Amino acid sequence: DKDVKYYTLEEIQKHKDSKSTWVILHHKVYDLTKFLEEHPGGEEVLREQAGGDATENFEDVGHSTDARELSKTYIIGELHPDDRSKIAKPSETL
Ligand code: HEM
Repeated sequence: DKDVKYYTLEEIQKHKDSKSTWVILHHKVYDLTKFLEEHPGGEEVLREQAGGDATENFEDVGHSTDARELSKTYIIGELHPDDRSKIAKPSETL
């Protein structure tokens, strides 16, 4: 796809603080900071795995599919292709 913006981990690593907490899931990054007081799970959970792969931490609670679609709302961009291939692959790979 075009237009969309591709972010890298090296960058996200920056916004790894409460002020700006990001999380990568399903080879896709989203805005957690905005979904800090929206997540029916809490904040610590997110922070716990802020600016880092939370595939397991995500699939652990087998996030409902409705979430995979809800995320769209709180979308931010995509995760660099060279980044995803940096840690095998966050959630699935095929
Ligand atoms: C790394 C990040 C995340 C972690 C670690 C996480 C963890 C969890 C956990 C453990 C639950 C259960 C309640 C709790 O103890 O918190 C839960 C539920 C839920 N989470 Fe997350 N979550 C994350 C990100 C997200 C995101 C981005 C969304 C939305 C896009 C989301 C949407 C939901 C919803 C809707 C529920 C209720 C599950 C149900 O469908 O029954 N979560 N989450």
